[PDB]
Amino acid sequence: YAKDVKFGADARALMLQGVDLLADAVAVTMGPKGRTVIIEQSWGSPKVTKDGVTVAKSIDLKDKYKNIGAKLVQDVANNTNEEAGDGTTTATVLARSIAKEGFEKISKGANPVEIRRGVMLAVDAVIAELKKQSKPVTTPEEIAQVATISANGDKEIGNIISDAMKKVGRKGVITVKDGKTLNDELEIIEGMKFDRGYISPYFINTSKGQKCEFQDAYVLLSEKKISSIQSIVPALEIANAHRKPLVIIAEDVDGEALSTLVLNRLKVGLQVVAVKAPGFGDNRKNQLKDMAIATGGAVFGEEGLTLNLEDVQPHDLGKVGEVIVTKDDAMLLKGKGDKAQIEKRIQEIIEQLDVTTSEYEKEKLNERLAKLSDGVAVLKVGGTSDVEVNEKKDRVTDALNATRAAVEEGIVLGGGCALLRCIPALDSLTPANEDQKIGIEIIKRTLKIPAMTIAKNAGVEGSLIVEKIMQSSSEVGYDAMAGDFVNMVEKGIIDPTKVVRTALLDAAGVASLLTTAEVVVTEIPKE
Amino acid sequence: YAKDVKFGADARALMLQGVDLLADAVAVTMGPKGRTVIIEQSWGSPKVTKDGVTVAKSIDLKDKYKNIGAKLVQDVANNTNEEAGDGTTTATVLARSIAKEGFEKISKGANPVEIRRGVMLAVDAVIAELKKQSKPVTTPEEIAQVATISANGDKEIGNIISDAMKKVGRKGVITVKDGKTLNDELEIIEGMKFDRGYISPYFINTSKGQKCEFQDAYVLLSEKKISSIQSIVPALEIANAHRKPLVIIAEDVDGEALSTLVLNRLKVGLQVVAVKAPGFGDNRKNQLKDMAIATGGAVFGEEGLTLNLEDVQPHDLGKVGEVIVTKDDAMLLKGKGDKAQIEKRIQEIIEQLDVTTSEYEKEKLNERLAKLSDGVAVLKVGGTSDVEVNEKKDRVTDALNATRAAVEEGIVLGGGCALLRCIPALDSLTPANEDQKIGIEIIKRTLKIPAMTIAKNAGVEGSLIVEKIMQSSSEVGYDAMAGDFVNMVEKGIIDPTKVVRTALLDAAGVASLLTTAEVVVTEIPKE
Amino acid sequence: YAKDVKFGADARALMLQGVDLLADAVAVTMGPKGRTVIIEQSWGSPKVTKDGVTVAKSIDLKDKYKNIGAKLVQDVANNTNEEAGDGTTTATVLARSIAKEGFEKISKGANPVEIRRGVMLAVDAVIAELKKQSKPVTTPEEIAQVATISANGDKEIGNIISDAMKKVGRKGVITVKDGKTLNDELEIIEGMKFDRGYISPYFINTSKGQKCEFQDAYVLLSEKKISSIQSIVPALEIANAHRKPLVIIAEDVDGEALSTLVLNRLKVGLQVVAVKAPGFGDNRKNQLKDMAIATGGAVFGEEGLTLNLEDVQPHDLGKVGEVIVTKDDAMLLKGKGDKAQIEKRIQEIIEQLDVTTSEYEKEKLNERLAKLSDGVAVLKVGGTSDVEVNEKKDRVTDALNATRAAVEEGIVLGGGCALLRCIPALDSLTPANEDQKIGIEIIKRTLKIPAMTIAKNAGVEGSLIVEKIMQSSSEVGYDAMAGDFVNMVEKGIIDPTKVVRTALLDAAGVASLLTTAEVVVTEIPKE
Ligand SMILES: Nc1ncnc2c1ncn2[C@@H]1O[C@H](COP(=O)(O)OP(=O)(O)OP(=O)(O)O)[C@@H](O)[C@H]1O
Ligand SMILES: Nc1ncnc2c1ncn2[C@@H]1O[C@H](COP(=O)(O)OP(=O)(O)OP(=O)(O)O)[C@@H](O)[C@H]1O
Ligand SMILES: Nc1ncnc2c1ncn2[C@@H]1O[C@H](COP(=O)(O)OP(=O)(O)OP(=O)(O)O)[C@@H](O)[C@H]1O
Ligand SMILES: [K+]
Ligand SMILES: [K+]
Ligand SMILES: [K+]
Repeated sequence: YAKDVKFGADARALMLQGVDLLADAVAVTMGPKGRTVIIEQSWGSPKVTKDGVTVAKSIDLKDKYKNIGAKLVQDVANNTNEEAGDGTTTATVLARSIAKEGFEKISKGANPVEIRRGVMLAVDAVIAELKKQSKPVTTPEEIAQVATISANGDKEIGNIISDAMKKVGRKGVITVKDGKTLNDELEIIEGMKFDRGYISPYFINTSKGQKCEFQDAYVLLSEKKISSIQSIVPALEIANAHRKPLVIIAEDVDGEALSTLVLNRLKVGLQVVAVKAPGFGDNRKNQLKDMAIATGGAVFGEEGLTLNLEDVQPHDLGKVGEVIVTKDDAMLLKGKGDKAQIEKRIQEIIEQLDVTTSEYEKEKLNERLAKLSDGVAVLKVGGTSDVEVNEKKDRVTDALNATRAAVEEGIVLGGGCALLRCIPALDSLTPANEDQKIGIEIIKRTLKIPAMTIAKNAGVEGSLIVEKIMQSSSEVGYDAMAGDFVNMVEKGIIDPTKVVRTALLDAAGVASLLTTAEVVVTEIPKE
Repeated sequence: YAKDVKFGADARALMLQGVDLLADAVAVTMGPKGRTVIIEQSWGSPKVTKDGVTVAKSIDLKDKYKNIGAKLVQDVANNTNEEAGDGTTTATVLARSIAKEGFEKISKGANPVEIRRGVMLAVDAVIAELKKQSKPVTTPEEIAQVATISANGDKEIGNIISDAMKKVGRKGVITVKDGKTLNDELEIIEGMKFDRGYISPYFINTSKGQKCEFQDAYVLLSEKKISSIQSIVPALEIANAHRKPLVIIAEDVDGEALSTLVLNRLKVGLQVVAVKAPGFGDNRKNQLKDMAIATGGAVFGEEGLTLNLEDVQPHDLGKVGEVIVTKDDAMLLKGKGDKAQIEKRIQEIIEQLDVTTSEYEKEKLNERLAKLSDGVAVLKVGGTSDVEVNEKKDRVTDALNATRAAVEEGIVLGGGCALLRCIPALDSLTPANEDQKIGIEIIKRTLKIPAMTIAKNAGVEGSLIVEKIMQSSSEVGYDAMAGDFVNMVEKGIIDPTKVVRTALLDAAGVASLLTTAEVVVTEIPKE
Repeated sequence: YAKDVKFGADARALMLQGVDLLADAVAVTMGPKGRTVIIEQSWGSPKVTKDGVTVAKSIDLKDKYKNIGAKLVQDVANNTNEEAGDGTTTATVLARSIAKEGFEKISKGANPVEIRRGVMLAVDAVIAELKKQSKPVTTPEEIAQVATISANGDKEIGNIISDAMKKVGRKGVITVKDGKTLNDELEIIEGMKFDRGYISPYFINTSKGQKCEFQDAYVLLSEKKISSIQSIVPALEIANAHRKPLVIIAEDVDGEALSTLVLNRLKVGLQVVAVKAPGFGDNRKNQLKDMAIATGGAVFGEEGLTLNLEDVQPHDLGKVGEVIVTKDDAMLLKGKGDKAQIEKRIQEIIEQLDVTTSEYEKEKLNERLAKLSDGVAVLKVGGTSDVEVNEKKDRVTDALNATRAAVEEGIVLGGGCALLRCIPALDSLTPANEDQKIGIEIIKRTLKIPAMTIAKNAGVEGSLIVEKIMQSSSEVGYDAMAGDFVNMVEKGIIDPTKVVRTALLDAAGVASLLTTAEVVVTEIPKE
């Protein structure tokens, strides 16, 4: 395939136009007075978003040379999402500023490799200073403030997130789902949800709602399918002797066992129910064992130390204070497993979690941890239309990510005030020569851009706001929503350290290396 | 397919334009002040590179007649990579210089075949003089200097490479892998890594990390799959009699043996573990025998002298002081094989290595040598993005190649100073007639180009630098990074002989033969 | 398909332009100062060649009417290659000269059929005179001179070819193969090479190189596969009784026989080896019988006079003084077959060679002859690149062809001096009428062209050189490389008769018949 090659200033010029166009497109969404973007979809209704990384990833340009810069800065935003999930617009504005200035600063005498090296040194100093500036999290009021900021100032969302974190712990499982109502709702899930329904309608004993409700039931856990009359009779005999209900959790129930169970239940009122085993593969076995410890029962049919169904004993069955079964799910509430083994299981699970990490295994392990310890919370997001629901869940997910991050790390000043306060640290650096001298001064001049961009999106002159803020004491900042100068901490306009430091480091490294180009090669367009 | 034919001066002119364009494109990356090139990729993010051969192989032009010269000089660079892996830009600059001058020198009276013959004679003299100039390697400081030069002046990379060579020997196995961290790290691998995990989770005995840790274990090596209770019982009986742990390395474990092993381990605490055999085909057998000598054990089931599992004896099992097994790998640390047989095995392996050579077999043999003698080192290259990681591993691989080459051969002056010092040798040649007289003078005028190119990339006039250097004493040279005249040896700016001599010989031979063209034929472009 | 038809002078004109263009393209490569041609390849690197027939076959033109002449004269060159493999440029220059003059000589009154008849008579006289001029070959110095001429003056190639002919005889087998080194090498193959490796690594007895080396071994030749223990035991018993090594050459070895052999070798040190039979089909049988006579053994399992393995006798096994077996090949050096049967076999083979001829059967028969009598020589051609290696093997193959031809026939003056000296013979012819008078004068004027072309390629005026040569005594000629007049025989610039006579006859007949055209029909180009 034939290709075209361009050299030097023209290539840099097209590079910078492409970067500027993409970054201008993304920048409109930033801050409390930013606006949303709609992206056309070829198969239905277009999404409406205020998400920088979404905008960046959604834009590709026909012009080949602009396309390099476009794809690189969309990747920068994508990396920001990959790591923090937020801060992406800040990363983008930093990237455009540094790339632009570098392109208009490069000269015959400059040496980009030392320039970038000095950039790396200065940014490392910046993150060091930020880490020294960080403060721990202590109050639910602070978490709620962070959540409100991340949710674009939605106090109801912030309150719901704070309540959820209180209920499920700061490391609990929170999931977002579409609502069918005008208002958002917080639903708390306790115990064990495993999405298996009743096997036979005959087992229903509660008319209102067609529910199976039993008290003080025996628990039978079978890893393998239950088939034989000889395998089933001893357990039912034990249950009838003790006059207690029985719940049978098994891989499957075969025709003969199912017919016997339903027929006996119909003709005697025998309190029995059967349900499918949850999870597939080794996951099924994991849940079965976890339930065994939780209820104080045993798992029958294990490959190691195989325990036979023919000789089931009364002490091998778990005990649960309440069981609720419906068409979609089944519930055991008050297991009777011993606390010491429960603690052993939780400890081993967290150790397994700490050894090897992947998205699937971490998700399953976290789900198990919550199920075994505290439960999970699901926030259902309501709305009149799919586009509106999507637009709000975007902000809700951003808020959740931000709150989790502010749980892992400390806080810094929001609104760019932390970055503005970081300028004195760069004045202590001593460059060995001109290339890093240029790098440090560039960083000292670029780190300020977010505040100007925020003020511009607010319709005020960022230069005047930043000058008054930097001339003010460290505890004073500018609230862009009110349009005033205030002490930021009492208003609660604060940001997590990790997001900003990651965005700065990634954007600076990537774009600063980009600024070393002299020649660009692209394929000639085909017919 | 219809084709077009052109004759003489026009064909040569287009040839030289194509060569010049490609070589100009490649030359920007050369030397300490060279810059990087980005190459568009049709399936994702574009690579950023400073690699001459990569640039050359990545460029193809639409114009048919330029394309001949383009492909020939990319091949020249490719040959340089095929042999040295470095020096490719130097080879390219030599090729362009000689090709250009030849094209603008050819005349009715010239006879290219004697011209090229004289070129070959003179270059042979040049390599002879270089080989006389070469000096052996003696110090880790010199190796570190070479590594730093090849890594584009990265002292951290040079230090890490020097430490790696110290740990694994000058002929050890070093591999490059992607990092997940901001900084590079050096990891040392001792013993035998074979990438097989534990067969059964039941065998785990260490809670923290889910590891199998055993001391003074017996080693069972089975080439074939282990199936029968009769085949397994004697070994477990021996192990229990001697009250020592057992590790079973076998092709596979069947259902009955696996169930018996896991059940016994669970019910008694019997110290047993089983793992898959590593390697496939005859490679598996090779590792099994090598482990047999290493541990002092025997291999059961061999086709020759078949040894039965039914009559296993205590002395047929290897002994190892420590074994560590985890999900991904297993480790035996302190084998008890006899040193004389270990030495016999290493000797036979190196003899096999010396008989027949191919990339796969050499790789496997080197891996075995390191595993049996000293181990292997892996350098993990960190970074914030795939493009950055790729760009740095390129330089790291170049550096590794350069250090290996400087281990095989001697050193010469870097920066082109060796080639500049080679001019007096050509003044001793006596040509028989005009065609070789022209060839020798051409070589004497072209060998100087690298220094001018280095100075030009440094932004200084190569003619003045080269003149002052050649007017200076032999031990004085110009450091392009500082921009000064210095004694090169103390600064450590030195180059391996092989790379330069190979690049010179290949470039001269190929392009000098190319300079014999009069007519070029290409196919007419299709619609 | 619609077609276009043209008549007379226009058709002849386009015919001659096409012939002239193609011939001009080819002519640049001729003689000691000719240059090379590069031909574009659509799948990789273009070949570089100095070969007239290659150039001619590689050229096709879009213009339909030129294409007839182009294809006809490429065919002429191809015929020259088909017969001689050299002389192709001379044939082409003769063809263009005669075709051109004929086209510009044809007139209303000329009768081309008698013109061509006279051409045929005169050329027949020319070959008669050449055959009278021919002289036998007597000295290795003369063969070396011929080889040097054909190799474009390469004395190293000429020396290597002369040494090869000395080692393997003037009718031995010589093959060309790619080298992996900078220099060419001559390798001599004696005995029997059949490209089969050892069946089992267990049979290896020499550590250095992993070779099977045995002395005074028995030879077992089995046409069919060896399977049964009953079939194998008697031979091994005989070998152990006589305490001599055994080599088993068989179609294949089955699992049981292979296991027994390897196990016995391992446990006793029994000197046995097994190898695959070489050749497929009846070729396998031919080699097996030939080895039977060579070693004095017998072939077991033949369809006629089937000899059983169960009753093998000590005298049925061949004897060989030394056997070397490695991974790729096996060698028996000093067979003990009776000379009278060896001579009978060689005689029958050469008689079979003389009865029926095809390329495959002749190749196999010649290979067998060399293997049974003297062995074969392989010249390995070195070089830095595939294109260079190809360019040199082309000349080497040309040289081999030329030396073989000069072994079959005599010699004449090179440089066209023989053809120049042939002019007096045509002055004795008496034409019956004008058409053959024209034919004879045309031939007398065209036969001189090669010398002018040689001088033109040398950059001197061929007319003056030819005039001085023809004015000189018969033993004096012009060396174009030095540019002087010399006695050709002492310098050794001489040519084989067959190549020149064949080229002249084919070119004259074909083009002279071509010169009888009046109308040309071609298809109208499609869309
Ligand atoms: N009312 C406010 N007053 C002052 N600063 C504010 C106010 N509201 C938000 N900010 C600041 O806006 C910045 C975040 O804006 P935004 O979320 O649009 O940028 P981003 O995180 O880069 O974009 P994205 O969410 O797509 O990654 C924070 O620094 C925050 O402190
Ligand atoms: N600071 C320096 N002063 C003087 N010479 C230097 C300096 N740094 C590097 N050089 C010289 O640059 C030359 C190598 O440059 P470079 O690696 O770009 O060329 P190349 O090896 O042909 O390219 P490639 O790595 O793609 O094969 C060496 O001769 C080296 O001595
Ligand atoms: N140094 C020389 N002096 C005089 N004549 C020479 C000299 N070298 C070669 N020749 C003559 O050149 C002629 C052969 O040239 P060349 O091989 O190029 O023609 P060709 O055989 O028709 O081409 P091809 O090899 O493609 O078939 C011979 O007649 C040879 O005697
Ligand atoms: K935003
Ligand atoms: K380079
Ligand atoms: K020729």
